[PDB]
Amino acid sequence: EAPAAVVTGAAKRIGRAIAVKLHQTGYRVVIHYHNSAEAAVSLADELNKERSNTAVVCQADLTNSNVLPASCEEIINSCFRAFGRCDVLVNNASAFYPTPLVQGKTVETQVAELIGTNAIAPFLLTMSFAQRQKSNLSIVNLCDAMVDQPCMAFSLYNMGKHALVGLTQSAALELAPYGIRVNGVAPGVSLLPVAMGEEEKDKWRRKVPLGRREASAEQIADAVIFLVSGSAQYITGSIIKVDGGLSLVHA
Amino acid sequence: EAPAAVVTGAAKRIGRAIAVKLHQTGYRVVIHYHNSAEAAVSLADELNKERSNTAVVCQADLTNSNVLPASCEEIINSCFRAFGRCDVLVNNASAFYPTPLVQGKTVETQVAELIGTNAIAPFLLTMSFAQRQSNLSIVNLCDAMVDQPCMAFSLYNMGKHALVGLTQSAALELAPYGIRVNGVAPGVSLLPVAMGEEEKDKWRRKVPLGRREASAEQIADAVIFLVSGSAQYITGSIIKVDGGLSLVHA
Amino acid sequence: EAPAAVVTGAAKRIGRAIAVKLHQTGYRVVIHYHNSAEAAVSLADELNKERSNTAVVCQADLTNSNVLPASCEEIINSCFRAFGRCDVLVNNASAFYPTPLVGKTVETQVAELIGTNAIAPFLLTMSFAQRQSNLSIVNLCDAMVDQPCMAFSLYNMGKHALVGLTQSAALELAPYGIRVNGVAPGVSLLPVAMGEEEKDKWRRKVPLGRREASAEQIADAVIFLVSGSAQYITGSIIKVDGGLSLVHA
Amino acid sequence: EAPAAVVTGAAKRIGRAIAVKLHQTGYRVVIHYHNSAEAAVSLADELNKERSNTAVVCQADLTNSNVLPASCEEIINSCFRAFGRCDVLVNNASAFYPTPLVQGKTVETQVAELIGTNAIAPFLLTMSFAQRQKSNLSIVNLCDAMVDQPCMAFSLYNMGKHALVGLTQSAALELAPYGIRVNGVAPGVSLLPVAMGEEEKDKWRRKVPLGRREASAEQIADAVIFLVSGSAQYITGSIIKVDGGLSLVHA
Ligand SMILES: NC(=O)C1=CN([C@@H]2O[C@H](COP(=O)(O)OP(=O)(O)OC[C@H]3O[C@@H](n4cnc5c(N)ncnc54)[C@H](OP(=O)(O)O)[C@@H]3O)[C@@H](O)[C@H]2O)C=CC1
Ligand SMILES: NC(=O)C1=CN([C@@H]2O[C@H](COP(=O)(O)OP(=O)(O)OC[C@H]3O[C@@H](n4cnc5c(N)ncnc54)[C@H](OP(=O)(O)O)[C@@H]3O)[C@@H](O)[C@H]2O)C=CC1
Ligand SMILES: NC(=O)C1=CN([C@@H]2O[C@H](COP(=O)(O)OP(=O)(O)OC[C@H]3O[C@@H](n4cnc5c(N)ncnc54)[C@H](OP(=O)(O)O)[C@@H]3O)[C@@H](O)[C@H]2O)C=CC1
Ligand SMILES: NC(=O)C1=CN([C@@H]2O[C@H](COP(=O)(O)OP(=O)(O)OC[C@H]3O[C@@H](n4cnc5c(N)ncnc54)[C@H](OP(=O)(O)O)[C@@H]3O)[C@@H](O)[C@H]2O)C=CC1
Ligand SMILES: N=C(N)Nc1nc2cc(Cl)c(Cl)cc2[nH]1
Ligand SMILES: N=C(N)Nc1nc2cc(Cl)c(Cl)cc2[nH]1
Ligand SMILES: N=C(N)Nc1nc2cc(Cl)c(Cl)cc2[nH]1
Ligand SMILES: N=C(N)Nc1nc2cc(Cl)c(Cl)cc2[nH]1
Repeated sequence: EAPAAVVTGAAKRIGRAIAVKLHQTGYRVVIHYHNSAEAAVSLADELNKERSNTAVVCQADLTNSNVLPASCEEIINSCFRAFGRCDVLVNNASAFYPTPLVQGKTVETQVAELIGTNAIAPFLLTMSFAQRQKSNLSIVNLCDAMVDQPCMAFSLYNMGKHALVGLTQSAALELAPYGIRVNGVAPGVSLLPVAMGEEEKDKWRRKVPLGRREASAEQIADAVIFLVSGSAQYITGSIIKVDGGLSLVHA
Repeated sequence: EAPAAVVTGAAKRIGRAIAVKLHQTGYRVVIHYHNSAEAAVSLADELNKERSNTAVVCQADLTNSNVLPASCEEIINSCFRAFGRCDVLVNNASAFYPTPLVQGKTVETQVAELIGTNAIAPFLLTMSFAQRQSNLSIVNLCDAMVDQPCMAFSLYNMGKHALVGLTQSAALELAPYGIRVNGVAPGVSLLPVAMGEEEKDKWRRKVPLGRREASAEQIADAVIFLVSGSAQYITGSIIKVDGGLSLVHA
Repeated sequence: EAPAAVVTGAAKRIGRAIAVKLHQTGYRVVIHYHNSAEAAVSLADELNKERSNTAVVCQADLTNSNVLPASCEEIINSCFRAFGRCDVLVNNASAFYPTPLVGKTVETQVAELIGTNAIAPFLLTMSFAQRQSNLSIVNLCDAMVDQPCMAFSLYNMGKHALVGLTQSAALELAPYGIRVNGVAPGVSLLPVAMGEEEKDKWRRKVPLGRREASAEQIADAVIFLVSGSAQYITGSIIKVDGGLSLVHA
Repeated sequence: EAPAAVVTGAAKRIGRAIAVKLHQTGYRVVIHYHNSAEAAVSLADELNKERSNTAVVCQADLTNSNVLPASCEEIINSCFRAFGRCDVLVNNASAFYPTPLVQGKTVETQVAELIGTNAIAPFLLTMSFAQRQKSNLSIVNLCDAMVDQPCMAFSLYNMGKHALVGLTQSAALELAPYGIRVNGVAPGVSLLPVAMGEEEKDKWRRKVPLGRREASAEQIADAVIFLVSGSAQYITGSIIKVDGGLSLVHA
C-alpha cells in the first residue's frame, strides 16, 4: 500500500528532516548512511516505533571509484528488498570542504569524494532507480543556491553541484516518458557546518535578507515534500531555491 | 478572521483557478478583471454562495498610462475596503500577442498594453501592496520559455523578463518587512482561445511529461505552495511549472 | 563606403568611449544626446577633425511617451541622412536612479527608467531593422541585474527587459543577417554624484584588480561584437565585470 | 618573450583551429593529443616551418584515474620545458557520446571518460597552471551553449560541461588575485561529429537562425583569441556563446 523512499545521508541534519517528513507523509524509508551508524539506527528506531516495519538503514560509501555503480545499485536494491518498491529517490548525501587551486587528503581523494557524492553517485542512483521502473515516481536532488556566487577555494564542490544541476535537467528530459519526475531543492544557508565557530555562523546567518536566519532542516524538507507530492505532478527539471533571498545580495 | 488575497485577471483560466484555490484554502478574494465582467461577477457570486461576502470584484485597465498608478492603488484599496487587510497579491493578468520588429494597434498601444500588464502594473501593485503594510507574499506569473521565445513576441518577452527583475528586486527590498516575493513560470498551460486546434496540438505534443499542457489547477497548485506556510523561507524564487518543455532543444 | 553607427547617449562616459572606438575602427558615427549638447558637439568636432565628414550629432529625449516611436525613427533617419546607411546600433543611453517601493512622479520614473533602458532600445531596433554587410546591434546591459542594488526596481526591470529584447530580436532579425548582442558592465565609470569613499567601497569589491572598468574596456567588448571576429555570435551578452558578479554577500 | 599556450585536444577540429590562431597571433603552442599522433606532429611541423621552435606535442589520456593529476602536471610542465613559460591554457579536449540512464564501455569507463575530459582534467590542469604562477595570463574553457536544452541520453556529458561552468566561475574568483583571467567559449553546433550522416548534419544546420549553418572552427577560435587578448583585460568568469542563436530556438 504505502510508497517507499530512499534518502541518502539521512542520519542527521537535512537528510534526517527529509526522511522524517516523508515518513510522516506515509512513506516507508531507506535511511542511507556512511559513517553515522548509531544515528541512522536511532532514527530507524523512532520511525518503526511510530509504524511497524516502515524504516530500514543501508550503509554505503558514495566516494567515486570503480565499485561506486555496484554500491548505488545496492542502495536501490535494499529498498526493493525491504518494501518491494521504490517510488522516491532523494539525493541528499554530500561532501563539503575547500580544495584550493594554489597550495590530509590527496587531490585524487578530493576529486573522488566531492565529485562522487555530489554528482556521480546521484547519477548512478538515478540509473539504478530508473532501471527498476523500466504511481507518483520522482527524484529530488539537493542542489545549492549559491553556486554562481561561490565560496573561495570550493572549486571541486562547486563543480559537483553544477554537475548535479546538469543531471537534474538531463534526467528530467530522459525520464519524463516513464512518468518519473526529476527536480531539485537548492538551500542557501541552512544548518551550518558542525566545525564552524559560533562567530562565523552568526556572520553567515546575518547575510540572509529574510529574517537574518538560516533555513531550518524542516524548511528544506518542506520543499522536498512539495516536489514529491501530487501538488507538483507537472513539475520536472525545476530547481526550487530555498535561500531567504541570500543569492540576491550583491558583494 | 481570515486572510485576504488580490488576484489580477482572475475571471477565467489560470487566474480563476488561483482565486478558487485560495478561496478553498480559506482566503477572502478580490477578483480583478478588465473586459470579462460576466465571468468575474459570476465567479464572485459562486464563491459568496460558498461563504457569504468572501469575494468582491474590481475592474481596471492595466494598460500603461498616466492613470495606471491610481487604478493599481484602487485595486489594493478594494481589498482593504472589503476585508480590512491584504495578505497576498497575485499578479496574473497579462496581455499576449505578436509585435513584429519588421512591418491594427499602433506600436504605442502595443507598448502600453504588453509592458503595462506584464510589468508596470505588477510594479505599481507591489508598491501599493507594500505601502499599506503575518504571512504576507506576492506571486508573479512568469513564463518558463522567456529564454527561448516565440518569434515576433519581443514586447511580450520584454515584459516577462521585466517581471523576473521585479520579483528579485522586490524580494530583496521587501524581505525586512517579512513580505516574500516569488514567481511561477508556466510553460504551456491553457492555450490562447484564438490559437487554432492544430497549433494547440503542436504545443502540447512538445511537452516531455505527458505530451499535455498544464491544467489551470496545476499552476494554481504551485501558487498555493508559495503562499503557504510550507514556503516561509522562500523569496526571490521562480518555480517553473512546465512539464520539462524548456529543456527541449530546437 | 565607410560603414556608419548610431550610439545613443554618446556625449559622455562609456558611450563617448564607444563612439570614439568605433570611429578609430573606421565608422562614421551619429552621436545621440539628450541634455549634453556642448559635450556632444565637442566630440563631433574632435572626430571630424580626424576625418572630415564622419561625425554628426542628434538630439532626442528617450523618455517613454506616445511620440517615442517617432523620435526613435528620427534617430535612425539621421544616420541615413548623414551617411546614406546604418550598419550598427549601440543602445547605450540609460537613466539610473533609485525608485523605492515604500520630485519625480512615479509615472515619470516609469517613463524614464523603462523608456530609456528598454522601450527606446526596442523602437530603435524596429527602425533599424525596417531600413534593412556586417549589420549588428549592441545593447548595454548590466552584470549585476540578478543581485540588484536595494531600491532600484524600475531600473532593474528595464535592464532585464533589455536582455529579453536582446534574445527576441536576435532570434527574429537573424534571417536578415542582423546580429543582436549585449555587453554587461559591472562597476565601470562611477556615478558623477558619488563620494570618493563610496567609490572606494565599490572598487574593493572587484576581484580582478580591485578597480572599476574603464570606459575603453567596455568599448573593447562592443568593438568585438560588431567586428568580423564575432560573425557567428548573436543573442550573446558578454559580462565585463572583473568577476564582481561572482562575489557573494 | 613570445608567450606560450597549452591547448588540449589540439590535433584536429576546433582545438587545431585554436592552436593555429594562437600561433598566428604570436604564441608558442603545446599541442596536446591523445590518439591522433599523426595529426599532432603534422600540425607541429607546419607551425615550426612558419617559425622555428614554436610548437611541440604532448600526448596524454585525460580519462579520470588516480594517475590523472600527474599527467596534468606533466602537460603544463611540457610548456615550461619547451618554452620556459606558460601564459594561456585552453581546455578544449572533450569526450562526447550518449550514456542512456536505462539499458560497449562499462558505466565506470563512461564516467571516467566523460567527467575526466570535460571537468576533472580541466580542474587539475588549472591547479597546475596556477601553481606555476603563485603579463597576460588566462584560461579559456570550451563549454557548450546547449547545456540547458540537452540532447536526449547525454547525461554524463552534460554533467561534465555544467561542472566546467562551475570551474570557470570558481577559478575566476580564486585566481583573480594572481591576475589570471578564467573565461569560457560555448559553441552551439560547430564541426559535426565525424560519424554523423549528411542527412542528420543538415537537420542540425537547419535549426540555426543565423545563416542555417554550423560555426566553422575558425569562428570558435575567434572568440578564444578575443578572450586571451588585451581587449579582454577586465573580463573574467564570463562565457561567450558562439552559437548563431541556436540556444534561443524553442522546441
Ligand atoms: N547545510 C547547508 O547549509 C546547505 C546544504 N546544501 C545541500 O543540502 C544537502 C544536505 O545538507 P547537510 O544536511 O548540511 O549535509 P551534510 O554535510 O550534513 O551531509 C549529509 C550526509 O552526507 C553523507 N555523506 C558525506 N560524504 C559521504 C560519502 N563519501 N559517502 C556517503 N555519504 C556521505 C554523510 O553521511 P554520514 O554522516 O552517515 O557519514 C552526512 O551525514 C547537501 O546535498 C548539501 O550540499 C546546500 C546548501 C547549503
Ligand atoms: N496560458 C499559458 O499557456 C501560459 C500562461 N503564462 C502566464 O500565466 C498567467 C495567466 O495565464 P492565462 O490564464 O493564459 O492568461 P490570459 O491570457 O487568460 O490573461 C489573464 C487575464 O489578463 C487580463 N488582461 C489582459 N489584458 C489586460 C489589460 N489591459 N488590463 C487588465 N487586465 C488585462 C484579462 O482580463 P479580462 O478577461 O477580464 O479582460 C485576462 O482574463 C499570465 O501571466 C501568463 O502570461 C505563461 C506561460 C504560458
Ligand atoms: N557606469 C557604470 O558603472 C555601469 C554602466 N552600465 C550601463 O552602461 C551604459 C553606459 O553607462 P554610463 O556611461 O555610466 O551612462 P550614463 O548614466 O552616464 O548615461 C549615458 C547617457 O544616457 C543619456 N540619457 C539619460 N536619460 C536620457 C533620456 N531620457 N533620453 C535620452 N538620453 C538619455 C544621457 O545623455 P545626456 O547627457 O546627453 O542627457 C547620458 O549622458 C548604460 O546603459 C548603463 O546602464 C551598466 C552597469 C554599470
Ligand atoms: N563540435 C561542436 O559542434 C561542439 C563543440 N563543443 C566543444 O568544443 C570543444 C572542441 O570540440 P570538437 O573539436 O568537436 O572536439 P572533438 O570531439 O573533436 O574532440 C577534441 C579532442 O578531444 C580529445 N580527447 C577526447 N577524449 C580524450 C581523452 N580521454 N583524453 C585526452 N584527450 C581526449 C581528442 O584528441 P585525439 O583526437 O588526439 O584522441 C579529440 O581530438 C569540446 O570541448 C566540445 O565539447 C561544444 C559544443 C558543440
Ligand atoms: N554541508 C553540505 N554538504 N553542503 C553545504 N553546506 C553549506 C554551507 C554554506 Cl554556508 C553554503 Cl553557502 C553552502 C553549503 N553547502
Ligand atoms: N496567455 C498569456 N497571457 N500568456 C501566455 N500564453 C502563452 C502561451 C504559450 Cl504557447 C506560451 Cl509558450 C507562452 C504564453 N504566455
Ligand atoms: N549610469 C547608468 N546609466 N547605469 C549604471 N550605472 C551604474 C553604476 C553602478 Cl555602481 C552599477 Cl552596480 C550599475 C550601474 N548602472
Ligand atoms: N564533440 C565534443 N567533444 N563535444 C560536442 N560536440 C557536439 C556537437 C553538437 Cl551538434 C552539440 Cl549540440 C554539442 C556537442 N558537443
